[PDB]
Amino acid sequence: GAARIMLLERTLQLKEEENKRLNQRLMSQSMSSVEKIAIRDFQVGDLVLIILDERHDNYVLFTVSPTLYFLHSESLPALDLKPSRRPWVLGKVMEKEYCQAKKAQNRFKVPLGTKFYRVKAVSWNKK
Amino acid sequence: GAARIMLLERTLQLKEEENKRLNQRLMSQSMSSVSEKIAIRDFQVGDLVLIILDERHDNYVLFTVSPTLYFLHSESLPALDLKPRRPWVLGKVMEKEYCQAKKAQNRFKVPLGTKFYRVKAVSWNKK
Repeated sequence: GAARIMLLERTLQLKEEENKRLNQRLMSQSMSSVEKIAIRDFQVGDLVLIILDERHDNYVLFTVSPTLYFLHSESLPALDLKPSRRPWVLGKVMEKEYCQAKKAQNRFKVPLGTKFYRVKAVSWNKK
Repeated sequence: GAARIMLLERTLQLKEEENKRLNQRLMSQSMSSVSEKIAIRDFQVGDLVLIILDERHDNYVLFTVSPTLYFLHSESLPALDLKPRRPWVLGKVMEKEYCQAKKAQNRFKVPLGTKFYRVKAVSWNKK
């Protein structure tokens, strides 16, 4: 009986310490929740550098990766890009689509069966 | 002391329920929570930059879409396996110095009186 009461008081103190620790952790996590370009894993809202590729006749997002990210045909004219012309521009990625070259003679100048991304992006100016 | 033991069991049960509710709140907060980068404009020490070869000026330059020119340091060049012929590589900036072209026959091929930066940076390897 005495052992049960002592154990219950000890575990109750342990639970109280846990309650203080968890409440303080919650307050700290709520406290800590609050111009650079993305290079690798592309997500919507990321800042990217669109450069002109000539080997493939298109504009491609700067990528330090084997996968090729091309710019979408509808996204080209929106940022005053003419269908030679400008070497690079800065933008913000809005949507990405996984595509594959089903035809050997394509506009992307990629070999047959190559999988790549097509990105719809909009220009991004400083704020 | 059965009454005392039961009182302690109830109080312990209440405290553990409070702790579990706080833990569920923490998990909900963590789930509501969201989920490298290159510096292009104003470089400060420790930023990841993209060193590319410039052809007009016989040097490697940090990519900048800004009027000021950031050159790579002559001594830092061989450290990141660039010989004074990779096209580009990315590194981490370690120190910058504000300089001005005092002679018309300078190595940077900048006009007389041009102000620029010289940055010593080190290669960057991803884990």
